[PDB]
Amino acid sequence: AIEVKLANMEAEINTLKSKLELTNKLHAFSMGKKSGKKFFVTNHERMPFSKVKALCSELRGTVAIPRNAEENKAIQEVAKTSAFLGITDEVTEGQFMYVTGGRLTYSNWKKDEPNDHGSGEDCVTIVDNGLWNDISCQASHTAVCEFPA
Amino acid sequence: AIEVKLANMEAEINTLKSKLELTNKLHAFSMGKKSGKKFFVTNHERMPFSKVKALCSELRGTVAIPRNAEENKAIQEVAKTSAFLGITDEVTEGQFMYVTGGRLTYSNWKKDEPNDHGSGEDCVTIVDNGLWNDISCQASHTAVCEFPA
Amino acid sequence: AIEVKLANMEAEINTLKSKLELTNKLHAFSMGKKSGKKFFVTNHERMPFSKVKALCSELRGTVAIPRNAEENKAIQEVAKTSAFLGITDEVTEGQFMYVTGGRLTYSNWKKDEPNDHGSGEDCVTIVDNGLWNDISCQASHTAVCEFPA
Ligand SMILES: [Ho]
Ligand SMILES: [Ho]
Ligand SMILES: [Ho]
Repeated sequence: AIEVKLANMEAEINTLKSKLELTNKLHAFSMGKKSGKKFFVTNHERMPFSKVKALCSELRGTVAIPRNAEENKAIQEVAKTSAFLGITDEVTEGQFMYVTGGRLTYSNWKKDEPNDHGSGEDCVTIVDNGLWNDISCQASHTAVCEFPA
Repeated sequence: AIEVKLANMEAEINTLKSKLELTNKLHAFSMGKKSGKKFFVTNHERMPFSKVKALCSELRGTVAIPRNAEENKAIQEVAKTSAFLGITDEVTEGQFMYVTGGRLTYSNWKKDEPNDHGSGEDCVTIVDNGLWNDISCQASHTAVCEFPA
Repeated sequence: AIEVKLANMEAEINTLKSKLELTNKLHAFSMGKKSGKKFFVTNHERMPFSKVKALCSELRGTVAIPRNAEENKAIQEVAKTSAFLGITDEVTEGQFMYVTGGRLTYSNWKKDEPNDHGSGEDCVTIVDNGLWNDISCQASHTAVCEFPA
């Protein structure tokens, strides 16, 4: 009778775990997650970069960062407007790094990797046409978070 | 007479430097360091991840991190029980990084790189069988430090 | 008359932008910047590493770091004396990392990558002959900053 309940409750807990796993899978699917690929989500709210970082962190994802043409288009389609990307040149001007670390392996600048020569535009936004431009991290742009494949 | 002592004391200092260098070499050998390879050491104490990091840092090493099968086995043999590895997904859930930076180049997960979907298991322990599993950084596991080749 | 001034002032602002762009280009040229390559600059002042980092950061550059023989020689020629490089082993003894992150891809040590075994020499200086040696970050050496290609 003692271990009986513990057994029923343990199995009970397992069924809840299974239900939640499905809920998460279906949610991701509904959010447009492509099989075996990272996906992007937005609440369409515009805010300063620091807030975007905090929000994506709270959701256990990270600020969206395109690493190839496919992802650049995907983020573009989700944002629908100017949105911050997870890259900055806050530390070394003209040398953008992912917020999670490292030099860019892919980019889509309007021209070349931008050195602002002192004006302080250290964040990056992707515009309606998919191109990237440096901008002030204090400006308010659309928050787009990414989640793992 | 003036430079005479300075000369004798300087040479004296050099002999001590040489003795200590040998002491360090012999110690490493006794600790199981393989020729030209990094080595792992433990005091068999179990503690939270933050404490393991602080301790390995104090010893001027770092938390053990396997980068290939050989090292995974080596750490396993030294720990003899569950031990923390120098990798976490504290920052980006499901995307483990070395505490010293960078994405994993080698792993030995029970299944796939674990996304805890919110339960907060952001550290990693290697178990008796060599497999890796995410776990709470607050849990107490064996402290294993690594030193350079 | 209303938009007339705004137009003249906007164009006015554009001419100033163009003038400043040329000033910056000519300055870089005069500072010895080679076509399409990063360049190094110094004020010949000797100071602790923390101050060098702060100063290069204020100039929106970063502490000089040679990534190949060419750059090693270039920095050497600019410094003319012992100077700090943008690399340290403050975190993991014997494993030097760029201050901007990552393991070394090029080095020119007097011998091998130095493990100080506890004496705390965690910074790096390039000497008159181009060779590298670990040294105390508290010592005062020549400040050399680098700017992007
Ligand atoms: Ho920037
Ligand atoms: Ho995690
Ligand atoms: Ho060091």
